[PDB]
Amino acid sequence: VDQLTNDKARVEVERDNLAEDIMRLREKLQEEMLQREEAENTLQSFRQDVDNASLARLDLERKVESLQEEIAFLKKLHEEEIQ
Amino acid sequence: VDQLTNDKARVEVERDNLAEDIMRLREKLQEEMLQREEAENTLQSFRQDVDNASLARLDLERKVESLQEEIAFLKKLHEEEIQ
Amino acid sequence: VDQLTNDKARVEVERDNLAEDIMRLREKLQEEMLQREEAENTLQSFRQDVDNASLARLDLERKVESLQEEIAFLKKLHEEEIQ
Repeated sequence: VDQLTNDKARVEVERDNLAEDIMRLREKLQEEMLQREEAENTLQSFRQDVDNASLARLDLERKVESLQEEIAFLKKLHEEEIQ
Repeated sequence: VDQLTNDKARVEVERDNLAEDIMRLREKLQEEMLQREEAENTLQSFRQDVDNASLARLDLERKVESLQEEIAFLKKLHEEEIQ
Repeated sequence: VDQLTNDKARVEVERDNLAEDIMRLREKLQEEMLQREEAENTLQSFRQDVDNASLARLDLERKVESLQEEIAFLKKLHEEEIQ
């Protein structure tokens, strides 16, 4: 009457193999997570870099204009007054 | 003769647990997808930022050269002509 | 006495479906991997871009100072000597 010895062995084999595939995908998944987590950090550092670059490039543009004004005045001074 | 009541219960337990692990990996996977999708967007914005920075840094380099030329002429004017 | 024909069919159905879910998650996982791998490359190119931008923005700041010095000397020359 009783009969479950060969069936539970089949379930065990199919379970083992399915577990192995789930295992590999999990390990790959964890690997991608750490990678994209460090990528997020590198992303932050990049964002902080471009803004500071935008600040210093602004200070340069303003000082360049200052040089342009002072030169234009040097040009409207010694060349066209009395002579 | 008939016998499948205890076997289908074993399959059900192993199925439930395998489904749970597949479930968690799926949720983590979806989480990584949204994260890397927003990272792709931040990547685009960064690319657009560095090119525009490269355009304005070019306009500055050209105008700096212009200042250098006009100064060099101011220096070759009032100091070394007649006096 | 013998009895495993209907049980192995149940295991087969549950196996097929679990395999299908594992299959999809695997394909999504592979897709995220290639995406984050190319993102890593774009990350490298960005890093190389910001440093070179930092080098040229430095050369500009130094030359701007040079222009400031030469102008300040042009201003302390023709306006306040003998006249």
